[PDB]
Amino acid sequence: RKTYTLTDYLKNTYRLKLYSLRWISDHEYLYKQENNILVFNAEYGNSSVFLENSTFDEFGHSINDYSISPDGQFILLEYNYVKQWRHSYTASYDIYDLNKRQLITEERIPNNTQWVTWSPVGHKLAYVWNNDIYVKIEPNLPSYRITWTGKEDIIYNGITDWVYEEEVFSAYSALWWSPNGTFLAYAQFNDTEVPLIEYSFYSDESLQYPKTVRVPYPKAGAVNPTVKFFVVNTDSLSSVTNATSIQITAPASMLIGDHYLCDVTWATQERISLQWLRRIQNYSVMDICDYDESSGRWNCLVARQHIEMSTTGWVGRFRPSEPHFTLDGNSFYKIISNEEGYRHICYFQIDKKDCTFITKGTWEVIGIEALTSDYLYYISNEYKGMPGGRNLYKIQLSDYTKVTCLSCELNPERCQYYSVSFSKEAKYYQLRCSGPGLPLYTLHSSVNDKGLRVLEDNSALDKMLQNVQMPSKKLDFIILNETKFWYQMILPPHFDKSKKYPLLLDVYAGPCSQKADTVFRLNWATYLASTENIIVASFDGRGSGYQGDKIMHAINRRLGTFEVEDQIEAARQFSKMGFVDNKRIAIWGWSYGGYVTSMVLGSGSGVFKCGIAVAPVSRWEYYDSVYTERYMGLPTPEDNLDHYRNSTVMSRAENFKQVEYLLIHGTADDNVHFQQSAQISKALVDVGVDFQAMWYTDEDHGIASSTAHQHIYTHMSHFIKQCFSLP
Amino acid sequence: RKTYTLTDYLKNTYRLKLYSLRWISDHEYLYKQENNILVFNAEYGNSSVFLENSTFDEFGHSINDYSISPDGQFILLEYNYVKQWRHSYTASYDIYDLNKRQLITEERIPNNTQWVTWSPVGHKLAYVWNNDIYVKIEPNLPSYRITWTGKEDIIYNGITDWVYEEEVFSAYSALWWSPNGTFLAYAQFNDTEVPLIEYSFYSDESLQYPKTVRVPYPKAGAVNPTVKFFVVNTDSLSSVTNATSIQITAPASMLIGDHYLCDVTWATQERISLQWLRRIQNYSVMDICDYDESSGRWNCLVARQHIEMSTTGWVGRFRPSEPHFTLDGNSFYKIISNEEGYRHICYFQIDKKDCTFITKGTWEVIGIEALTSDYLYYISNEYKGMPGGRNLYKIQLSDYTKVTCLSCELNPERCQYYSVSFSKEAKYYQLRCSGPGLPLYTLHSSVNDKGLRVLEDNSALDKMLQNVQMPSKKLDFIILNETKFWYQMILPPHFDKSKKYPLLLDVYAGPCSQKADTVFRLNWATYLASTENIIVASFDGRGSGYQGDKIMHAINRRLGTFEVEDQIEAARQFSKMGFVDNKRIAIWGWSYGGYVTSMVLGSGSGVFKCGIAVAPVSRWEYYDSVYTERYMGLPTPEDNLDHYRNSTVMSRAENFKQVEYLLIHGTADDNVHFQQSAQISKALVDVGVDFQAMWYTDEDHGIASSTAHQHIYTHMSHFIKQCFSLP
Ligand SMILES: *[C@@H]1O[C@H](CO)[C@@H](O[C@@H]2O[C@H](CO)[C@@H](O)[C@H](O)[C@H]2NC(C)=O)[C@H](O)[C@H]1NC(C)=O
Ligand SMILES: *[C@@H]1O[C@H](CO)[C@@H](O[C@@H]2O[C@H](CO)[C@@H](O)[C@H](O)[C@H]2NC(C)=O)[C@H](O)[C@H]1NC(C)=O
Ligand SMILES: COC(=O)CN1Cc2c(nc(C)c(CN)c2-c2ccc(Cl)cc2Cl)C1=O
Ligand SMILES: COC(=O)CN1Cc2c(nc(C)c(CN)c2-c2ccc(Cl)cc2Cl)C1=O
Ligand SMILES: *[C@@H]1O[C@H](CO)[C@@H](O)[C@H](O)[C@H]1NC(C)=O
Ligand SMILES: *[C@@H]1O[C@H](CO)[C@@H](O)[C@H](O)[C@H]1NC(C)=O
Ligand SMILES: *[C@@H]1O[C@H](CO)[C@@H](O)[C@H](O)[C@H]1NC(C)=O
Ligand SMILES: *[C@@H]1O[C@H](CO)[C@@H](O)[C@H](O)[C@H]1NC(C)=O
Ligand SMILES: *[C@@H]1O[C@H](CO)[C@@H](O)[C@H](O)[C@H]1NC(C)=O
Ligand SMILES: *[C@@H]1O[C@H](CO)[C@@H](O)[C@H](O)[C@H]1NC(C)=O
Ligand SMILES: *[C@@H]1O[C@H](CO)[C@@H](O)[C@H](O)[C@H]1NC(C)=O
Ligand SMILES: *[C@@H]1O[C@H](CO)[C@@H](O)[C@H](O)[C@H]1NC(C)=O
Ligand SMILES: *[C@@H]1O[C@H](CO)[C@@H](O)[C@H](O)[C@H]1NC(C)=O
Repeated sequence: RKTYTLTDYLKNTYRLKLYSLRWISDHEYLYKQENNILVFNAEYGNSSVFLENSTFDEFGHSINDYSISPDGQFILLEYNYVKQWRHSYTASYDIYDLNKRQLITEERIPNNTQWVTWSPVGHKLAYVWNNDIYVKIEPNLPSYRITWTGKEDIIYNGITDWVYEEEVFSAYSALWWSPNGTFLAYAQFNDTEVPLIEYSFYSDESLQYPKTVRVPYPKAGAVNPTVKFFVVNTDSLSSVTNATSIQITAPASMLIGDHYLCDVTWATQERISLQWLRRIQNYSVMDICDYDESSGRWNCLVARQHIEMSTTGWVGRFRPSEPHFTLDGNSFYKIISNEEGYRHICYFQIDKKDCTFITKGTWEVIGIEALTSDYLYYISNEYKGMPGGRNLYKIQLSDYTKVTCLSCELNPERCQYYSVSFSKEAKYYQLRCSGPGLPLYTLHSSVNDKGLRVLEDNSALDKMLQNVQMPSKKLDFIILNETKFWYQMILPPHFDKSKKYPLLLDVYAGPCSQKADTVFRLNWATYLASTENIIVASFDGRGSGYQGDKIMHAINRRLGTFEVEDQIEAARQFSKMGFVDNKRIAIWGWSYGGYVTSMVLGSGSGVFKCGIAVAPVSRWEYYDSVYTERYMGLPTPEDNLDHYRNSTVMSRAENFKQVEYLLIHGTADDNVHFQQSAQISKALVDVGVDFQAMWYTDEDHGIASSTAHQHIYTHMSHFIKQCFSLP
Repeated sequence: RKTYTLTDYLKNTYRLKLYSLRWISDHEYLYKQENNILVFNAEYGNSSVFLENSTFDEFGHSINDYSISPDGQFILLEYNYVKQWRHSYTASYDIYDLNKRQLITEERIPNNTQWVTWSPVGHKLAYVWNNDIYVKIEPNLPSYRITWTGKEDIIYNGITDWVYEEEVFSAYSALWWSPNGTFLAYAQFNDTEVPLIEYSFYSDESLQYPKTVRVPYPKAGAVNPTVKFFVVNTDSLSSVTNATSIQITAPASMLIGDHYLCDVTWATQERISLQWLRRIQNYSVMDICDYDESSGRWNCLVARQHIEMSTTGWVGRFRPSEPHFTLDGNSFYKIISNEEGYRHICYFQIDKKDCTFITKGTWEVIGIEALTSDYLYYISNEYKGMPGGRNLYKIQLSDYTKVTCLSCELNPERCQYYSVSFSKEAKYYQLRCSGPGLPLYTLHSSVNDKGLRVLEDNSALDKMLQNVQMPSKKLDFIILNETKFWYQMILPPHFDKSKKYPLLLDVYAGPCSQKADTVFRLNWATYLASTENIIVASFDGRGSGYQGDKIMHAINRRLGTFEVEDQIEAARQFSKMGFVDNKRIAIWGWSYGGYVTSMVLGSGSGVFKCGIAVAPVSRWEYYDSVYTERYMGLPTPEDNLDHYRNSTVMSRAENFKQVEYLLIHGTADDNVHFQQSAQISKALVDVGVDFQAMWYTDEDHGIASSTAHQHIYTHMSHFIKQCFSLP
């Protein structure tokens, strides 16, 4: 009988099916099938072919992706796609007129465009090229240039610099249409005095001299980019006169020093919400800015600011939370940490003090998913007090005591982890179950929360998997210091608690992380358990999220401490359970996981025979400002420098003579710079410790090229097997 | 007895003693002993403390080296030494007045000085600072600036650029004083359009942003530096006027294209000898330039030019040979390949054509060591027909047939490999034997070649070794197509020819190499054999040197062919022998030996179980122009592009599936760039080949920092032990 093998993982023998749909109104969505784009009707479920797979057979370009305008009239073809960072890329674009059934060859969008976006209604375009913003009112018309200051690596108009892309917006885009399509609001980043990270890129053999890449990248404590915010009136664009961009300045309480622009949210046609964050991330201000027909300006009455401070930690999970505005724009809801340090939905009224908590309890709201005049819909982990579960809920605005679980009972044994996607106005929603069973995609009508139809049930995979000796997953908790800390175990098939198993501790452990959940996954761990009979465990210790601030904030200004400790204690706890061979306990982790793995291996606890660290952080000054300073403050004598210095991997090099260690890193890693591992190895060498290593030429933090991905997991499997004396 | 362990090797428990002396005249030499600098009288052996170690105890800095003026009145104190490349470095200098017995304290030699040399007689000084040349007639007086054009990385006056340092002069210095001390000849290098190799330097843990190092470095086929030659009259310096330099122009036959300046030899007070080499190293011209007392010009009669060509390969072993001029500078002797392709001594007379061979036979002269009116002294490998042996000979200038060997029989069992050092005018000579027994330094008088005394017999080290089971060395040969090819084997103690032993093949194998010889080494192989009972073998196949052009030139324009092939065939030959476990055969090599080890490992021969390659070349376009083009020509379609592309390691990646490979490279390698290995590993990952790797943070080609050195051999030893299943 067979098992889930390494080749299965690497080669994708058993594929998860999905159902990715694009709502295009209050009752229809688009859906790709045989590369035919179909349009569906939510209420009745009937469909027709919106775009035939054949339409562009004569395009003479492989088509990367497509974007239909809000009004159906036009579709954007994305080709020549070249990836930059986690979100950024370049591409060439073409516009196809749907009514005329024709490619547009007039006033085309330039190659090497950095970003493109339809207006939210109609068919207007905004795009960025050479760091400047252009606007096309109609596809076949000359575009209007909005900014002239754009300049590679120095001035970014309408797009983010490296650190804004990665740590702040989670996007390349830095443009925001008003609901109307009347205003285009945008940010400008100035990286003039941001230092450059520099590394070699070797490329194809034929390249004689290696390239040096140079990326403005503020390390902890370094000079940060600066930011401005502008709003342009798209209706009044001259062909003679330049576009008059109106600037909105950050509150004076932010201007006093370094700060970030961290959220942009149109409330109405004439109200924009701006959240700003001090470089010290325990203080942020939400501005409410109104447009003035008479002056054409925008004013943010100081009196109506909204202020957030934290004292236990930083602000928000990873950032101040997103505001969700009631349609009229005079109030909003947003997730806020209550007085017991739990994250719950708060109701805010413009021009009124405080806010009002509409939810409470020892559990947390994960997200606000939709808002109607009667209901607010959110995801939380309240069901069964499982912090690693997700369920959809709705709360009646006219009586907060009335909360209905929409997903809890749909199928209580297969589905414990949901995400949701609502139609415009939310007449329908698509529920997406991620586990613990096979993923299940279903459609529902809001009116009386009625199941309409099943979209995808992964029955095809279920069948295949029935023929395989698959692992099972235990999700549970242990109690330390009278506190529940949750963990999971992927257990080998025909598990026998009277046998001894080798145990590999799979670690991430970064602030607000969660490695114990109810999600179904087919990954490297599946293979280790199925084929090699290894228990793969993870554990959520202090620092972990979704369980309140008392736990999440335990790591405030003290990274590489409690979260490192707790991993070690959890492994102590796992052995005491009678089915673990304490002579064979390993540990591995990527990114922040590689750091923690390293710190543990270097702790000298003698609990771990061996471990692997992939692209780990080695010391916090090496990593980016926005992320690092959030948890560690500044590395100055007046601030937290002492703990910056007491928390390096290097400083533990001696203890590595107790373990077998494998360090791996990509040479073109723009994120966790190869530097971080280069310093780890030099410290190990300098102190006489043997270890194993592997670099990946031209791979970034993802090491995700098809060949490298395969190569690394093959390399690590060999290492773990050796370590465990496995055949 | 105990064994010779890895620790002994790395800790240098068994030290070889040396006797390094400097001839200061025809009959005295300087010798440093316990940091006391002594003068010695050669005839009688008596001595004097020229300078007590106590002398600079309050100096204030650690003194790195010292240089005593020829006339013994001054001594340079070199301190603050920072290493650059193989030969180059900067340092600070103080001068100490022997008479006055004090430190000159004004008009000091600047900090960050690049080269200093005393004139050949007296106490003038030449030095280089910020790429410009300066001269001091007296240590206390202010210097005169000879050149004003110096610019970092661009204009080099009196010092070499990277590639000239490494491949041409084997020195940083480009300064030549006339024997007199009147003239100062210097070269000037222009690297204006030479491409720069760029790589990261990580530095200490505290450096936040890696530094990027940038070095002008011509890769094969790229733009080479250009070169100019100048001579200044050091006597007529003016404190008011800029000093005037006379340029010596390369011959017309060199100026037609790219060329090098490869040799500068003063022949008399007023005759200078310049050798030039075409970028195609097929062709060289020696110029003889005479000083015109009136013209104040230097002239090179075309009629005097001596032209050296080759149709078989390149010119010289690694470069045109150096000329040795007779007293009057009217004639000279030079090593030259004869009609049978053997390298022998040739006698030239200025203003006459062609030349006369004064030695011949199927062996080769290695170097001309001293010249008198009665005899010419030289080192050759004639004795007992052994190519790996070395002996001092003299040949009677009035009868070439009368050639007497001066060392062959001193101690024929202990000594078969000698180098030599003569006093001025060759009155005395020091002999330095290096094997196959322990090194032995003797002193001798030329008048009747009588032995005067033993300087160092290594009796201490002999004693220590009595308590150690040392390996032994076999030096034999084998036949490949009716031709002899030499090899050596470090054999374990108590070698039993009935048993099977694993065998590690130690390879360099570059053009004109020799790894089979009679010298005594305490090294890694010594450990492998003594302790782990491994046979380490080296083999000199085609392309190896000192056996004539037929062999050395076999590889011309075809690196990575016969020499790779022949290493393999030697392995097979060894498998034939009945004390070799043909299932346990490894291979390893550094630098060129790394390239070869890789090409062999990817041959698919099946002969080798595993191998290690340390900072190997992978593609010839990645290495430097002077060295690569010497054997490969240019990487153009016109010239040798096809073989450049057919000789890469990357193209063999698939066959590595058949072997265990370990690939090691220092990240700061300025010589064989990390690039080279970066391109190997990528090709290996692209095709699913698993292998082992290790990078050395901030180490260069030498990987010689004490800790890294200890680390690389510890890692490699684990690998080899593992591959041979040794406990
Ligand atoms: C981006 O920031 C840079 C750096 O501050 C600005 O350059 C400065 O501009 C001022 C005022 O024009 C000059 O007096 C300074 O000399 C400049 N300093 C530096 C470091 O260059 C630049 O103006 C900003 N660019 C934009 C368009 O916002
Ligand atoms: C070093 O070589 C460079 C490149 O040939 C010389 O630069 C040229 O020199 C003259 C004027 O200086 C003109 O041909 C060009 O303006 C220069 N071209 C380039 C590429 O710069 C330079 O003069 C040389 N320097 C010395 C001291 O010889
Ligand atoms: C469970 O696995 C993961 O969470 C993988 N990661 C790591 C990760 C991801 N996303 C963002 C935005 C960030 C912040 N830089 C990170 C991240 C976090 C810590 C370090 Cl030290 C490095 C990195 Cl890059 C992501 O997807
Ligand atoms: C037996 O050990 C050795 O031969 C060690 N080497 C290698 C070496 C040495 N010297 C010079 C001048 C050179 C020319 N660049 C080299 C060399 C030769 C070929 C390559 Cl591919 C790389 C290199 Cl660096 C030296 O001492
Ligand atoms: C669904 O059916 C109705 C009635 O036939 C039709 O009007 C509508 O266009 C159909 N929708 C799709 C998406 O095919
Ligand atoms: C994009 O580049 C291609 C390649 O030459 C060119 O043919 C095309 O015209 C460019 N597209 C636009 C809109 O400039
Ligand atoms: C959108 O809102 C703005 C707000 O002033 C208004 O001027 C404009 O008329 C609106 N656009 C449309 C399409 O009506
Ligand atoms: C529990 O408390 C003890 C203090 O007695 C501490 O050492 C340990 O780290 C704590 N563990 C957890 C998980 O909080
Ligand atoms: C200096 O010289 C004396 C012998 O004259 C010697 O005994 C002493 O140890 C030396 N000091 C050193 C080695 O620095
Ligand atoms: C050696 O001895 C002789 C005789 O006294 C003396 O003249 C000479 O200076 C001595 N040489 C040295 C180097 O001390
Ligand atoms: C070199 O600098 C050192 C101190 O760094 C100082 O002793 C000296 O003055 C300098 N030397 C000269 C002559 O420039
Ligand atoms: C050295 O030789 C040069 C060239 O002939 C001459 O000008 C000078 O006088 C000589 N100096 C000495 C040391 O006699
Ligand atoms: C000997 O000759 C054979 C036949 O050409 C050839 O394959 C081999 O490479 C040669 N070996 C040597 C070492 O010359």
